[PDB]
Amino acid sequence: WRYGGDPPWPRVSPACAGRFQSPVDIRPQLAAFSPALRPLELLGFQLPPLPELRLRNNGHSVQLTLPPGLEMALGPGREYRALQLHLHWGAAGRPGSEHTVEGHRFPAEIHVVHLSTAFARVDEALGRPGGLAVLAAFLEEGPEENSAYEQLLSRLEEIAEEGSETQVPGLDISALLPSDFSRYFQYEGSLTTPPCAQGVIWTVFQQTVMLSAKQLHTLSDTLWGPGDSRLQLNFRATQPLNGRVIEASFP
Amino acid sequence: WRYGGDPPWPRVSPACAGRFQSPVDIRPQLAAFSPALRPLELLGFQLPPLPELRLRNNGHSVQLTLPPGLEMALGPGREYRALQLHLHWGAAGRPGSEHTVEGHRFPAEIHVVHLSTAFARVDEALGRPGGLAVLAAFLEEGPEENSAYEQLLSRLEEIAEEGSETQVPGLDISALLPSDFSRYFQYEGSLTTPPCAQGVIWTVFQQTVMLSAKQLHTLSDTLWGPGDSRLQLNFRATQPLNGRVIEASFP
Ligand SMILES: CCCCCN1C(=O)c2ccc(S(N)(=O)=O)cc2S1(=O)=O
Ligand SMILES: CCCCCN1C(=O)c2ccc(S(N)(=O)=O)cc2S1(=O)=O
Ligand SMILES: [Zn+2]
Ligand SMILES: [Zn+2]
Repeated sequence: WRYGGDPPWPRVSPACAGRFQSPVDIRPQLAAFSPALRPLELLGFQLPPLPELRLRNNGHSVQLTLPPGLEMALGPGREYRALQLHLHWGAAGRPGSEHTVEGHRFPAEIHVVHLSTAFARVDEALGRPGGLAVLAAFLEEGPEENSAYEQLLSRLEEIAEEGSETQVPGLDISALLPSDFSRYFQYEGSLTTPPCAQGVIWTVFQQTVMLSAKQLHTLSDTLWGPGDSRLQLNFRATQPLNGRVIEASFP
Repeated sequence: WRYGGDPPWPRVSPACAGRFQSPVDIRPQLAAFSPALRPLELLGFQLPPLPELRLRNNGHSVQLTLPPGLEMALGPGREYRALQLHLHWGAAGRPGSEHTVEGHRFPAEIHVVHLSTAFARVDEALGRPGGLAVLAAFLEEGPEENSAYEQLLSRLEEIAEEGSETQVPGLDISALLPSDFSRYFQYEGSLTTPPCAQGVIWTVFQQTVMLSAKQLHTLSDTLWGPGDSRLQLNFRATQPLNGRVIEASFP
C-alpha cells in the first residue's frame, strides 16, 4: 500500500472498507454538545533532553517514538499511555490534513497515538473499542517560527531517505499541541492507514497550531517515500460517518 | 461472598475497591444531556418456546441464561450480544433496586448483561473499556399483572433451593424491559458483584416496568439464599460517582 493510487486499500486490508473509518469531515453545526466531555489530562509529556528519541522516516510519515510515562486521560478512569506521534501533510500549494472542517483541508495534522492502560500491548488493543486513542491537531500557517515543531523539522534532512532514522534530544511533547485542552471534537473511528482497525477514539482539538510558511514547506519538501518518490500528500480521503454523531466539548 | 456477611468483597476481588463502582444514585438534574445518545436497538430478543433457557437460583439472584443471537447496539458501532439477565429485589415493604433516583430506591431492578462483539468471552472483556454493557430497568408496583414477568415468576417455586435450576420456554426478552428505548441514563461503572470489574457501560431506562403486588411478593418471598435465610435485599450499597458525569439521552 502507498498513497496516490493502487493497490486499492480494501484489497490490501478488507478492514479499510469497514463502516466506521477515519478520517472524517467535521461539521461543527451537526456536532453534539456533550458537557460530560472534560478537559484532556496529559501528564509526563515534558521530556528532559536525555534519553533521546527515535525519529524515523517510514515512507508514510515521520514518526517520533515516545518513552514510557506519558499518561493521558479522556475521562475519569479512562487512561492511556502515549506510544508515538507522526504528521500528515500536503505538497507545494496544497493542504494535506486528514480531517477536514466543513470541507476545509488544513496544511498538516499531527497525530499522537495512545494505548489504553487496560491493555498491556497495542495488538490486544487493535479492533477493541477504546483500545487506542489518537489526539489530533491541525497545523496552519502563521507569522512566526514555531519553536517546538522546529526541534523536529530541523532533523528531517538527516532522515530524508525512506527507512532512515535519527536520534533527537527529548522535547516537550505537550508544546506541540493547542492552547485549550477543554475544546475538542470526539468520535470513534479507525486507523487511517492499513490495517484500518476500528475502535479508535479520535479527539480533534478545535484550536489549531501555527507553523511558519518556511516550516510547512520544510515538512512537505524534505522527505522521500517509496519508489524514487516524494513523501507528500500522505493523507486518506475523508470517510462517511455512517450514522456516527461527532461530539463536542463546547457549545 | 454474601450480601451482609463475610468475606469483605475487596478480599475476594481487589477490583471491588475501585474508584468507579456501581450502582449509583442517579440525580437527573446533574445529568448531562447528550444528543449523541440515540435509541437502543435490539435484534433477536423475541425468542420462540424452544430451545428452552436455563433459569437458576445462584444464591444471590435469579438468573436467566440467554442464548446466542441476541444483538444489542448502544449506537452506530457499539455492538453487543446478550449473555444473561437477573433481578435485584427487596422484601415486604422494603424496596430492593440497585440504582436509586434522587435517593429513591425502587421495589426491584432487572439487569440484561451483554458482551462487546470485540471480545470472544467475558474474562477477556473484564476491566476493558466498554467490554460489558448492562441494560437496567426498575420494576414498580402496578395495577395489572405483567404477563411477560409471570412466565418467569411462576417458575420460581421450582428453584426455591439455593443453587437449583430449571428449564423454561423461550419468551420475548424485550417484553421484560420498558417499551421506550430512547429515554435513558448512561454512565461507566462496574460489576456489582466480585470481581467488580470496571469498564462497564450502564444504561438505565427512565421508563419503569410495572408488576402487580402479588408478582413483587412472589419475587421477594419464594427463593432462598445461603444458610437458613431467605434471598432478599440482594442489592449492593450505592457507590459515589467520584467525579463521573451521568449522561441522559433527553433534555
Ligand atoms: C502492532 C502495531 C500495529 C498498529 C500500529 N499502528 C498503525 O499501523 C497506524 C496507522 C495509522 C495511525 S493514524 N493515522 O494515527 O491513525 C496510527 C497507527 S498505529 O496504531 O501506531
Ligand atoms: C470470568 C468471570 C465471569 C463474570 C460473569 N459476571 C459476573 O460476575 C457479574 C456480576 C454482576 C453483574 S450485575 N449485578 O449486572 O452487574 C453481572 C455479571 S456477569 O458478567 O455475568
Ligand atoms: Zn496518523
Ligand atoms: Zn445485577
